[PDB]
Amino acid sequence: DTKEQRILRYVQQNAKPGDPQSVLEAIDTYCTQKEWAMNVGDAKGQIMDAVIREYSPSLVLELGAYCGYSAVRMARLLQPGARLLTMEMNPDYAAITQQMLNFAGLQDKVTILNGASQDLIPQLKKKYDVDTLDMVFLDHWKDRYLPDTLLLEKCGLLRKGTVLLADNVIVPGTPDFLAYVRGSSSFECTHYSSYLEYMKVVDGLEKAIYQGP
Ligand SMILES: O=C(CCN1CCN(c2cccc(C(F)(F)F)c2)CC1)c1cc(O)c(O)c([N+](=O)[O-])c1
Ligand SMILES: C[S@@+](CC[C@H](N)C(=O)[O-])C[C@H]1O[C@@H](n2cnc3c(N)ncnc32)[C@H](O)[C@@H]1O
Ligand SMILES: [Mg+2]
Repeated sequence: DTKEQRILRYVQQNAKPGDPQSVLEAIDTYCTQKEWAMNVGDAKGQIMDAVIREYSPSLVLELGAYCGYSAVRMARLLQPGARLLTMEMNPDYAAITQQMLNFAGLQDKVTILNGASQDLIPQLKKKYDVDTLDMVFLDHWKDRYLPDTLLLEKCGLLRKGTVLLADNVIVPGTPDFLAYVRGSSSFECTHYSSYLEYMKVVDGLEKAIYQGP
């Protein structure tokens, strides 16, 4: 079997069904004591929680689901009627994420889009009845952060006030994206210093609020 399968099994045998909180703790425990995995983690996760609470978004778009850690993290805090759409190109990971959401009992709030962000973003308004996004969580391959941000803007998916939250702006780093948003008058950026998931290495999240053209 695979690492992702082992994590899922760990959650089923250790977490409490329908309890998003126990699911998160089960995953963090497994990754802290058995195998490192690219989940955003609890340190950065707590910062995410605080940002979600402040903005209370109704429509959130996540780029990069993996095993569903951050999706469960964000969805558990969404207000009734809110929706979370998450894109995952690896069909194997998308399957795990779906199972993770089901076990957490958050399957009704989340919709998994299986495909590459560059191919799916142009189809959001048409196929998923999306006007504009309240918040976007960037956490897929780092070289896609800038091009996908430009794609979201081109397709008119961003509006004044849309919050973009990006992971790993320090480690592994996202050079072009970070330079672009911090230098553009279209974005108001704030940096939250934290730590790389399951490690003492310093990393951080960048919050970039779209101001419009
Ligand atoms: O950190 C990485 C990748 C970087 N990598 C260096 C090695 N390191 C690690 C493990 C055990 C042990 C040791 C060592 F033995 F060196 F100590 C090192 C694991 C991590 C990372 C993090 C993310 O949040 C992402 O979204 C993301 N994406 O999307 O690609 C990538
Ligand atoms: C770090 S993992 C996401 C982990 C998740 N954010 C969490 O906090 O647990 C990044 C995911 O990006 C996804 N992937 C990479 N590039 C993608 C793209 N352009 N569109 C969709 N999925 C992509 C990968 O398949 C990978 O599972
Ligand atoms: Mg990450």
